[PDB]
Amino acid sequence: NQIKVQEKYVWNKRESTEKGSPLGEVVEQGITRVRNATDAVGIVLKELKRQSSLGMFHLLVAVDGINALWGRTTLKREDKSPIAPEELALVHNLRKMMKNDWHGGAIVSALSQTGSLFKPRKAYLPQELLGKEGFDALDPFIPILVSNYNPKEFESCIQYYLENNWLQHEKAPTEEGKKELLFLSNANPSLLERHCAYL
RNA sequence: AUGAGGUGGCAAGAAAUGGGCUACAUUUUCUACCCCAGAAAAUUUAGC
Ligand SMILES: Nc1nc2c(ncn2[C@@H]2O[C@H](COP(=O)(O)OP(=O)(O)O)[C@@H](O)[C@H]2O)c(=O)[nH]1
Ligand SMILES: [Mg+2]
Repeated sequence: NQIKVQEKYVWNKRESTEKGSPLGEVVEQGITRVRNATDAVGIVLKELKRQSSLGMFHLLVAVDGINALWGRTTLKREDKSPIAPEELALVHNLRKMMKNDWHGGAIVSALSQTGSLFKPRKAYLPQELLGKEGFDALDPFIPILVSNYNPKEFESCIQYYLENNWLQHEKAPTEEGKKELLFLSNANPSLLERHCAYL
Protein backbone atom coordinates (compact mmCIF):
# COMPACT_ATOMS: atom_id res chain seq x y z
CA ASN A 1 0.00 0.00 0.00
CA GLN A 2 2.93 2.39 0.48
CA ILE A 3 4.46 1.57 -2.92
CA LYS A 4 2.50 3.04 -5.83
CA VAL A 5 2.82 2.74 -9.60
CA GLN A 6 3.94 5.57 -11.90
CA GLU A 7 2.27 4.36 -15.12
CA LYS A 8 -1.09 3.26 -16.47
CA TYR A 9 -0.96 -0.51 -17.02
CA VAL A 10 -3.60 -1.92 -19.37
CA TRP A 11 -4.59 -5.50 -18.56
CA ASN A 12 -7.37 -5.46 -21.17
CA LYS A 13 -9.66 -2.97 -22.88
CA ARG A 14 -12.05 -3.20 -19.92
CA GLU A 15 -9.50 -3.27 -17.06
CA SER A 16 -6.45 -1.11 -16.40
CA THR A 17 -4.40 -0.01 -13.39
CA GLU A 18 -4.24 3.78 -13.22
CA LYS A 19 -1.16 5.78 -12.26
CA GLY A 20 -0.79 6.23 -8.52
CA SER A 21 -2.65 3.07 -7.49
CA PRO A 22 -0.97 0.88 -4.86
CA LEU A 23 1.25 -1.91 -6.13
CA GLY A 24 -0.94 -4.42 -4.30
CA GLU A 25 -3.67 -3.95 -6.91
CA VAL A 26 -1.22 -5.14 -9.57
CA VAL A 27 -0.38 -8.16 -7.43
CA GLU A 28 -4.09 -8.79 -6.92
CA GLN A 29 -4.68 -8.65 -10.68
CA GLY A 30 -2.03 -11.35 -11.02
CA ILE A 31 -3.49 -13.41 -8.19
CA THR A 32 -7.14 -13.14 -9.29
CA ARG A 33 -6.74 -13.57 -13.07
CA VAL A 34 -3.88 -15.97 -13.81
CA ARG A 35 -3.92 -14.91 -17.48
CA ASN A 36 -2.22 -11.66 -16.39
CA ALA A 37 -0.05 -13.24 -13.68
CA THR A 38 3.17 -13.27 -15.70
CA ASP A 39 2.55 -9.72 -16.92
CA ALA A 40 1.91 -8.78 -13.28
CA VAL A 41 5.26 -10.17 -12.09
CA GLY A 42 7.32 -8.15 -14.56
CA ILE A 43 5.54 -4.91 -13.70
CA VAL A 44 6.33 -5.51 -10.03
CA LEU A 45 10.00 -5.99 -10.86
CA LYS A 46 9.92 -2.97 -13.16
CA GLU A 47 8.53 -0.93 -10.28
CA LEU A 48 10.79 -2.31 -7.56
CA LYS A 49 13.96 -1.74 -9.59
CA ARG A 50 12.88 1.82 -10.36
CA GLN A 51 11.49 3.04 -7.04
CA SER A 52 14.45 1.62 -5.11
CA SER A 53 16.67 3.88 -7.22
CA LEU A 54 14.61 6.87 -6.10
CA GLY A 55 15.41 5.88 -2.51
CA MET A 56 11.91 5.01 -1.30
CA PHE A 57 13.00 1.61 0.04
CA HIS A 58 15.90 -0.83 0.15
CA LEU A 59 15.48 -3.85 -2.13
CA LEU A 60 16.97 -7.34 -1.81
CA VAL A 61 16.98 -9.66 -4.83
CA ALA A 62 17.43 -13.21 -3.49
CA VAL A 63 17.58 -15.69 -6.39
CA ASP A 64 18.31 -19.31 -5.47
CA GLY A 65 19.47 -21.57 -8.26
CA ILE A 66 20.37 -18.51 -10.33
CA ASN A 67 22.22 -20.70 -12.86
CA ALA A 68 18.90 -21.61 -14.51
CA LEU A 69 18.52 -18.19 -16.13
CA TRP A 70 21.42 -18.50 -18.61
CA GLY A 71 21.23 -22.25 -19.31
CA ARG A 72 18.83 -24.50 -21.21
CA THR A 73 15.16 -25.40 -20.80
CA THR A 74 13.29 -28.69 -21.12
CA LEU A 75 10.14 -26.92 -22.35
CA LYS A 76 8.97 -27.61 -25.90
CA ARG A 77 6.72 -25.96 -28.46
CA GLU A 78 3.85 -27.84 -30.11
CA ASP A 79 6.25 -28.66 -32.97
CA LYS A 80 8.55 -30.41 -30.45
CA SER A 81 11.18 -27.68 -30.90
CA PRO A 82 13.36 -26.48 -28.00
CA ILE A 83 12.61 -23.23 -26.18
CA ALA A 84 15.40 -20.92 -25.02
CA PRO A 85 15.31 -19.34 -21.54
CA GLU A 86 15.13 -15.81 -22.97
CA GLU A 87 11.88 -16.71 -24.74
CA LEU A 88 10.19 -16.97 -21.33
CA ALA A 89 8.86 -13.66 -20.04
CA LEU A 90 9.29 -14.79 -16.43
CA VAL A 91 12.97 -15.56 -17.05
CA HIS A 92 13.48 -12.54 -19.34
CA ASN A 93 12.24 -10.04 -16.74
CA LEU A 94 14.28 -11.59 -13.92
CA ARG A 95 17.55 -11.11 -15.83
CA LYS A 96 17.04 -7.33 -15.74
CA MET A 97 17.14 -7.50 -11.94
CA MET A 98 20.54 -9.24 -11.93
CA LYS A 99 22.16 -6.37 -13.84
CA ASN A 100 23.84 -3.72 -11.68
CA ASP A 101 22.11 -0.82 -13.43
CA TRP A 102 20.24 0.21 -10.26
CA HIS A 103 21.18 1.28 -6.74
CA GLY A 104 19.56 1.22 -3.33
CA GLY A 105 19.79 -2.54 -2.84
CA ALA A 106 21.87 -5.70 -3.03
CA ILE A 107 21.68 -8.76 -5.28
CA VAL A 108 22.37 -12.06 -3.50
CA SER A 109 22.26 -15.37 -5.36
CA ALA A 110 23.10 -19.02 -4.73
CA LEU A 111 24.15 -21.61 -7.28
CA SER A 112 22.62 -25.08 -7.33
CA GLN A 113 23.34 -28.20 -9.37
CA THR A 114 20.37 -29.91 -7.69
CA GLY A 115 17.54 -29.58 -10.20
CA SER A 116 19.87 -28.13 -12.83
CA LEU A 117 19.50 -29.11 -16.48
CA PHE A 118 22.36 -30.52 -18.58
CA LYS A 119 24.99 -30.31 -15.84
CA PRO A 120 27.11 -33.11 -14.33
CA ARG A 121 26.59 -34.11 -10.72
CA LYS A 122 30.04 -32.91 -9.58
CA ALA A 123 29.92 -29.44 -11.20
CA TYR A 124 29.75 -26.77 -8.49
CA LEU A 125 32.10 -23.94 -9.53
CA PRO A 126 30.67 -20.62 -10.77
CA GLN A 127 31.70 -20.80 -14.44
CA GLU A 128 30.87 -24.49 -14.85
CA LEU A 129 27.28 -24.04 -13.66
CA LEU A 130 26.65 -20.55 -15.05
CA GLY A 131 28.05 -20.91 -18.56
CA LYS A 132 29.87 -18.26 -20.54
CA GLU A 133 26.71 -16.19 -20.93
CA GLY A 134 25.87 -16.44 -17.23
CA PHE A 135 29.39 -15.49 -16.15
CA ASP A 136 29.38 -12.52 -18.54
CA ALA A 137 25.99 -11.41 -17.19
CA LEU A 138 26.92 -11.64 -13.51
CA ASP A 139 30.48 -10.39 -13.98
CA PRO A 140 31.61 -8.43 -11.97
CA PHE A 141 30.42 -10.25 -8.84
CA ILE A 142 31.64 -11.39 -5.42
CA PRO A 143 31.66 -15.20 -5.00
CA ILE A 144 31.33 -16.63 -1.48
CA LEU A 145 32.34 -20.23 -0.75
CA VAL A 146 30.19 -22.56 1.38
CA SER A 147 31.99 -25.67 2.63
CA ASN A 148 31.35 -28.71 4.81
CA TYR A 149 31.11 -28.49 8.58
CA ASN A 150 34.31 -27.87 10.49
CA PRO A 151 34.70 -29.92 13.70
CA LYS A 152 33.08 -27.21 15.83
CA GLU A 153 30.04 -26.95 13.55
CA PHE A 154 29.74 -30.73 13.24
CA GLU A 155 29.86 -31.21 17.01
CA SER A 156 27.32 -28.42 17.54
CA CYS A 157 24.92 -29.87 14.95
CA ILE A 158 25.10 -33.30 16.57
CA GLN A 159 24.51 -31.69 19.97
CA TYR A 160 21.46 -29.90 18.53
CA TYR A 161 20.04 -33.17 17.21
CA LEU A 162 20.72 -34.81 20.58
CA GLU A 163 19.01 -31.95 22.42
CA ASN A 164 15.97 -32.56 20.20
CA ASN A 165 16.22 -36.30 21.04
CA TRP A 166 16.49 -36.90 17.29
CA LEU A 167 19.23 -39.57 17.59
CA GLN A 168 17.50 -42.61 19.08
CA HIS A 169 20.20 -45.24 18.54
CA GLU A 170 21.95 -46.07 21.80
CA LYS A 171 25.42 -45.79 20.22
CA ALA A 172 24.76 -42.38 18.62
CA PRO A 173 25.47 -40.24 21.74
CA THR A 174 28.73 -42.11 22.30
CA GLU A 175 32.04 -41.02 20.79
CA GLU A 176 32.51 -43.96 18.41
CA GLY A 177 29.14 -43.22 16.82
CA LYS A 178 30.19 -39.60 16.36
CA LYS A 179 33.38 -40.70 14.59
CA GLU A 180 31.37 -43.04 12.37
CA LEU A 181 28.88 -40.30 11.46
CA LEU A 182 31.73 -37.88 10.77
CA PHE A 183 33.39 -40.36 8.42
CA LEU A 184 30.17 -41.41 6.65
CA SER A 185 29.06 -37.81 6.01
CA ASN A 186 32.57 -36.32 5.76
CA ALA A 187 31.04 -33.33 7.59
CA ASN A 188 28.66 -32.66 4.69
CA PRO A 189 25.54 -31.06 6.27
CA SER A 190 23.03 -32.72 3.93
CA LEU A 191 24.49 -36.22 4.20
CA LEU A 192 24.73 -35.86 7.98
CA GLU A 193 21.10 -34.75 8.18
CA ARG A 194 19.92 -37.64 5.99
CA HIS A 195 21.93 -40.19 7.98
CA CYS A 196 20.66 -38.81 11.30
CA ALA A 197 17.09 -38.84 9.96
CA TYR A 198 16.75 -42.65 10.17
CA LEU A 199 18.98 -43.36 13.19
C1' A B 1 10.53 -92.82 -68.29
C1' U B 2 11.16 -92.88 -61.18
C1' G B 3 13.99 -88.08 -67.35
C1' A B 4 12.29 -82.87 -69.72
C1' G B 5 8.24 -79.73 -70.67
C1' G B 6 2.80 -77.08 -72.00
C1' U B 7 -2.21 -76.21 -70.41
C1' G B 8 -5.49 -75.48 -66.59
C1' G B 9 -7.02 -76.90 -61.49
C1' C B 10 -5.47 -77.74 -56.02
C1' A B 11 -7.37 -72.63 -51.85
C1' A B 12 -10.09 -76.16 -47.01
C1' G B 13 -13.60 -76.37 -41.46
C1' A B 14 -14.30 -78.24 -36.12
C1' A B 15 -13.08 -78.88 -31.50
C1' A B 16 -9.49 -81.43 -27.35
C1' U B 17 -4.59 -80.88 -26.00
C1' G B 18 1.23 -79.16 -26.41
C1' G B 19 4.42 -75.46 -27.44
C1' G B 20 6.22 -70.51 -29.25
C1' C B 21 5.90 -64.61 -29.90
C1' U B 22 4.21 -59.67 -27.51
C1' A B 23 2.64 -55.85 -23.05
C1' C B 24 1.48 -56.84 -18.38
C1' A B 25 3.56 -50.20 -13.49
C1' U B 26 4.23 -47.63 -8.13
C1' U B 27 10.56 -51.33 -5.59
C1' U B 28 6.58 -48.09 -11.95
C1' U B 29 7.32 -44.41 -16.01
C1' C B 30 9.39 -39.47 -18.52
C1' U B 31 13.49 -35.56 -18.34
C1' A B 32 18.50 -33.87 -16.04
C1' C B 33 22.09 -36.90 -14.21
C1' C B 34 24.58 -41.66 -13.67
C1' C B 35 22.01 -42.59 -7.42
C1' C B 36 20.55 -35.88 -2.01
C1' A B 37 16.22 -33.49 -8.22
C1' G B 38 11.43 -32.06 -10.94
C1' A B 39 6.87 -34.06 -12.97
C1' A B 40 3.23 -38.11 -14.54
C1' A B 41 0.05 -41.66 -13.19
C1' A B 42 -4.83 -74.74 -6.66
C1' U B 43 -2.02 -77.89 -9.82
C1' U B 44 2.70 -77.58 -12.17
C1' U B 45 7.75 -76.25 -14.38
C1' A B 46 12.65 -74.69 -13.26
C1' G B 47 16.74 -73.22 -10.11
C1' C B 48 19.85 -72.73 -6.57
N1 LIG C 1 -0.60 -6.65 -19.25
C1 LIG C 1 0.45 -5.63 -19.26
N2 LIG C 1 1.82 -5.98 -18.92
C2 LIG C 1 2.73 -5.00 -18.95
C3 LIG C 1 2.47 -3.71 -19.27
N3 LIG C 1 3.67 -3.06 -19.17
C4 LIG C 1 4.71 -3.79 -18.81
N4 LIG C 1 4.13 -5.00 -18.67
C5 LIG C 1 4.85 -6.18 -18.27
O1 LIG C 1 5.85 -5.83 -17.27
C6 LIG C 1 7.17 -6.06 -17.82
C7 LIG C 1 8.02 -4.83 -17.67
O2 LIG C 1 9.22 -5.00 -18.43
P1 LIG C 1 9.67 -3.81 -19.54
O3 LIG C 1 10.31 -2.66 -18.87
O4 LIG C 1 8.49 -3.18 -20.14
O5 LIG C 1 10.66 -4.47 -20.71
P2 LIG C 1 10.16 -4.85 -22.24
O6 LIG C 1 9.27 -6.00 -22.31
O7 LIG C 1 11.25 -5.17 -23.16
O8 LIG C 1 9.42 -3.78 -22.91
C8 LIG C 1 6.99 -6.36 -19.29
O9 LIG C 1 7.87 -7.45 -19.69
C9 LIG C 1 5.60 -6.76 -19.45
O10 LIG C 1 5.50 -8.18 -19.44
C10 LIG C 1 1.19 -3.22 -19.63
O11 LIG C 1 1.00 -1.86 -19.96
N5 LIG C 1 0.10 -4.15 -19.64
MG1 LIG D 1 -5.17 -75.81 -49.90
